[PDB]
Amino acid sequence: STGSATTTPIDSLDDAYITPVQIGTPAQTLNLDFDTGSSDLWVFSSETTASEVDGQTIYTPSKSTTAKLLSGATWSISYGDGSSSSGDVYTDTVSVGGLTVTGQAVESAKKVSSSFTEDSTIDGLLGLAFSTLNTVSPTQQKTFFDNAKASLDSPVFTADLGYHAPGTYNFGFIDTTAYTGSITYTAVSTKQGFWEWTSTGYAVGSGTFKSTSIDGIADTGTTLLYLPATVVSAYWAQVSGAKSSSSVGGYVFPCSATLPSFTFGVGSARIVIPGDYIDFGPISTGSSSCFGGIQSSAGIGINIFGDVALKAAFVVFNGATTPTLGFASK
Repeated sequence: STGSATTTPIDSLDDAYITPVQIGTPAQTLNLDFDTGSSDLWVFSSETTASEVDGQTIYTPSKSTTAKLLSGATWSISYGDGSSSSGDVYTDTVSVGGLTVTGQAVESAKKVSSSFTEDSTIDGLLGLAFSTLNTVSPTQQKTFFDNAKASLDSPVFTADLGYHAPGTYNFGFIDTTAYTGSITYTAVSTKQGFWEWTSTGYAVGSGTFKSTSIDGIADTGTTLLYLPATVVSAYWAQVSGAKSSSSVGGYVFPCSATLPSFTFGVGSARIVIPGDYIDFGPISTGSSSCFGGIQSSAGIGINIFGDVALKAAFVVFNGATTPTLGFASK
C-alpha cells in the first residue's frame, strides 16, 4: 500500500505544517502536525478541558464506532519548546492520504499547554520518530508509520515541505519526479529515538565549504535550524546589523537585509537553503527587527535540522531494518 497527503503551512512564515488525517468511523478529519521529532499521535478531543480549546477541531471518540478505550493507558509529553499535553488513549482507525491503519493508538488530550490552545490551526500531532519515544504508559504504543510499515510497498516515508506553499508527505514510495539529481543516503543513529544523522559541513553564501561533522536530528516538528554557536555566528556575521539578542531570544537582523544562503552537507552532496528561507519576519508586529531562521543549539543539547533546512530538500525517512535518511535537492 501507499499514501500521499498534502501538507500546508499554517501561516505566512511556515511556522508549522498541517496535514489532514482521518480518524474513526465515520471519519473525523483533523489537521495534524507531522513531527519526525516525536512519537505520539495526540489530538484535541471532546475530553479536552473546555477552556483549553479555542478553535481547534476535536476528535469525539464516542461518535466513532471503531474507537475503543485502551484501558488504563495514559500519556504525557513535554516538547523542546516548553509546551506539553496529556490525556487518555483510544485505539481507532487512522488514515493518511489513502493509507489506513486499524488499531492505531490515538492519544486524546485532557490537558494541553497554552501554546497549543493559542494555535487554532493545529488539531494535534502525528509523531514519526521511533516508537521507543512514545509516552503511553504502562504499555508503550507504536507510531502510525511503525504500524503501517509492513503493509507499505517500501518501508519509507518522504517529506517534501514547501517554502510559502503546500508540500507532500508520501508513505510507501519515492516519487522520483519530486526532486532533482540523486538522493544521497546517510547513516542514522536511533539510540536517542530520533532520525539522528551527521552532516558533513556547511557553507555561508558563496563562501568556501567547511568540512566538519555536525550531528543532529531531522525534525519536521521544529520550525528553525539549530546549529552550533560557531556555525551560527559565521552565518550572521555575513548580515550587516545582525546580532544575538538575549531579550528576544536569538539572532535578529534588520528587515531590510538580503540574507545569504546556507549550505549543509549530506555526504559529498550539498543542500542549499536560499536566504529567503531564513527570514522569519518582524519580532513583533510593525518592528523593523526580524527574527533569524538559523539559531544556536547551545542551550538545547542537540542540533536540529528543522523545517528551515528540510524544506530545501526532498527527504527520505527510510525505515528499513537499519534506518537511513536520504536528501535530494528539488
